[PDB]
Amino acid sequence: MALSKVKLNDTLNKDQLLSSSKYTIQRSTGDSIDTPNYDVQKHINKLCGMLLITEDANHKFTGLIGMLYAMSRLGREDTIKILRDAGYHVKANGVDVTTHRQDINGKEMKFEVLTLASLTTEIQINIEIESRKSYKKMLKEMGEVAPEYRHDSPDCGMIILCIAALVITKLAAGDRSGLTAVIRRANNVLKNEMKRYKGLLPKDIANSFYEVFEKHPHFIDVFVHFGIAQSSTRGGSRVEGIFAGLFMNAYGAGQVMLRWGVLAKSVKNIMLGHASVQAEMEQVVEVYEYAQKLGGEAGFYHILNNPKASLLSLTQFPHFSSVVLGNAAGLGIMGEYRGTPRNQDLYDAAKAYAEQLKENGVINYSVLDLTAEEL
Amino acid sequence: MALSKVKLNDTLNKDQLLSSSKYTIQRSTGDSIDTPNYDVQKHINKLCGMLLIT
Amino acid sequence: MALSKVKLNDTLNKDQLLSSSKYTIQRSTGDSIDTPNYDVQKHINKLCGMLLITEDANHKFTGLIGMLYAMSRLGREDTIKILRDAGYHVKANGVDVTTHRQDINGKEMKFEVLTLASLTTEIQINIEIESRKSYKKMLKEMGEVAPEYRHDSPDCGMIILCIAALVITKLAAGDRSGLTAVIRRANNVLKNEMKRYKGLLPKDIANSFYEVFEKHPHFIDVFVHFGIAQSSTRGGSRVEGIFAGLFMNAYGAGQVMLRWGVLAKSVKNIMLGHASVQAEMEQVVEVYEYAQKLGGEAGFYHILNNPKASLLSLTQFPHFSSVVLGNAAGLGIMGEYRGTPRNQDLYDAAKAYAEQLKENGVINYSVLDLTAEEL
RNA sequence: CCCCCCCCCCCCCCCCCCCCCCCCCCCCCCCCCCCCCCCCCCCCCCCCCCCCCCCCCCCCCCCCCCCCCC
Repeated sequence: MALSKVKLNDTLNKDQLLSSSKYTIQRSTGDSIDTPNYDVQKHINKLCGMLLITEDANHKFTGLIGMLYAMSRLGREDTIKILRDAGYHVKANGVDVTTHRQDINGKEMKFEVLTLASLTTEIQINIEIESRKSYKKMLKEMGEVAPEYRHDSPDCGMIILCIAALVITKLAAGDRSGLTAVIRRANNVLKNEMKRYKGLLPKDIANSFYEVFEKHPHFIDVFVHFGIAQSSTRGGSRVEGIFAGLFMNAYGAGQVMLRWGVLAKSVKNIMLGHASVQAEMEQVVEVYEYAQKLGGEAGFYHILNNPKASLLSLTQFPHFSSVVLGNAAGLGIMGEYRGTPRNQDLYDAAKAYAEQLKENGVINYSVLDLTAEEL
Repeated sequence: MALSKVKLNDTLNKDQLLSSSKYTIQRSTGDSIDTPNYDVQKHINKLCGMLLIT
Repeated sequence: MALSKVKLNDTLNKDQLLSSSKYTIQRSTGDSIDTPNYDVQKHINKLCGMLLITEDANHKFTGLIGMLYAMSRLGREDTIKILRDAGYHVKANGVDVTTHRQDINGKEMKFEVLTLASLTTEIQINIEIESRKSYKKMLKEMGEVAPEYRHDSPDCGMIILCIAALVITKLAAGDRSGLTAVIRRANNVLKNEMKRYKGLLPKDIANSFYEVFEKHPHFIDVFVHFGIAQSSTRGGSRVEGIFAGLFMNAYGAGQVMLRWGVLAKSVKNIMLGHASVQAEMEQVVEVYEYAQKLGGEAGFYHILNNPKASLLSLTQFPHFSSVVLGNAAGLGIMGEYRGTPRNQDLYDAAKAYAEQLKENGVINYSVLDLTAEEL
């Protein structure tokens, strides 16, 4: 009645404030950005392949090249549009294919290159030279190169962007610490591809992507939205199916704590009954309902650095955090998770009860009814 | 009442995200694709038969 | 029935009055104000860096320069618009980049400067000279300067505005008394940045900002709204994520008393039952509901000096104030808080009961039900 | 007057899938009887009868409000 009516909604208040700014900032990204159009797309995918067939390839530029493929999928107009939507001033840089004439080994040669701010028509021909070497050597070994082994395969563009997706997976912690998790998965999920391409080195590309995301942080946006627009797709090659599968493992990065909450609720961990956890409840519901109201776009809040993401934190509730993290310890899902309970006693109690829960599965007969049962 | 109300819909959330992309990709299939019209149809069916009697 | 129907709503009445003025005041801010546009933004961020690489830099002008960065983000038109919305007459001052020619050390040199009312093209070149010194010295020490160490890093603008945000955090008390709290946090939260920049002195900038807010109090508005518009953002660098995180710690400054109320309610502190606290209840609900109705924009009322902020005070209720402040004492969250209970007996009673509450966590089983439990 | 505390967040694991299988099959038109309907008696009506009728203006006292604290 009298005091139980006094409360303050802070989580939703804060959203409401950020949501309703009457003014906007705009960032100046850099001097140029290349916006490759649909028409260059095949050529980029071709350049991607060249790196994949090259054994022990230099993967310095693979991060950046991948982003170029993603942008040539989105297309010149759509790509600019997502940059302006994120808020950055864009010096758009049109991308044309031109032929270059240079004497490699004395003899003069032609090359297919792109006019790129970010990539010298030098370091380009160098990938094409290096590829040809790993290719004539490949031709010698098997006699004739199969289509799945060449740089033509329509998958090459997407294959590269696969480990890119995996990078997004672990970009939650902010540092390079995912890298060993990234290689580990790339090996099981992508093992088939690694067999067709000697240049598919997980460690090296994953680093080249981490590199391009840390350095140019606006790309992380572009990629996330490309990834969405590619997952919106109606059909596609098994590799685009893999891409989307992985990309979607990254929905909800940083909010692990949240799902583990739903879990603690689902298993009916007893430590949720505790008085000092019951005290937080009112607010913890606020936030869960906030996540609900936010919907889909919410999962990617931690990966892009969307300010509003702080709001989803369950950290602000130490007692609940502790029983939820405990529950997830006792069920053996946490670790090597570097989260720390703020309440050691509760964590221990919840871990304890949770370990006991997996022991005894009691059958519940009031979920499904039957008018005659002999047993 | 209190905890049994806390949940997160993830399956439907995810759909809702993919469904509502504001941008789109477009793939470059190959150099050509043949799009035979209605008017060639009988001839194609004929070519099909040829393989079936052989 | 008869007397229990007589009441007067004063809190909501007062709001309703202020909300519905039919006339308006307009203040004359000063002779000029510079409104840098989007197009100068990179240059300002560059000038910011110069101060951050300079070891033992003079941070007198850093307060004002920070505000210039924020205003070049908002953009010339948006910035003016928020000034007129706050109500101040604006002598808008357009900002152009021009080259200056001056002989430093005998030899003649070029400089990139801005035409600024608030900043002499003298004191500008002086930051650029000082930076170059700390830079060639830096070049000597490590041989080659990494990108995270230069004045180019896109973060420099925002990094500076970070301690600015922290200043807003503690601007609740009105005086310089936050300053030691400001340095303390800047050191843990920003420790990584302080490693990349020898010119990131928390004490010195924080003072330079306090300075520019006390002196030109209209900027405090501009900054708050920039801060909102930057937190509205969709994505961003880890540093813009930090910025927003801190900025939002300042939502609800001055209304600490209010949240501690919700707390006293949440823990069911017994002293809320007391007769003389029950007597205030009717009004205390009025105010809590007022805060609810006000919503998001309400949190920043104390930081800007929004008159309407007096209304949120729980001071006008001594008995409730005292049990709420007591509760927060007994739970060890207050201190070194300089709030005084107006009722010593109630404060002591509530502190007492509150200390006893953390002792015994009694498990409540009627929140979650189960059709069969053996234990 | 009001205000005055502490405080970024974040950190795990992980694609997915994989079986079997066309369908269908019976029987069979429907209907068929009886039978127009109706038929009586019967205008309606009728009396008595204007309404109204008293008394009556109304009003009349005392009184500005307000004052603390913050």
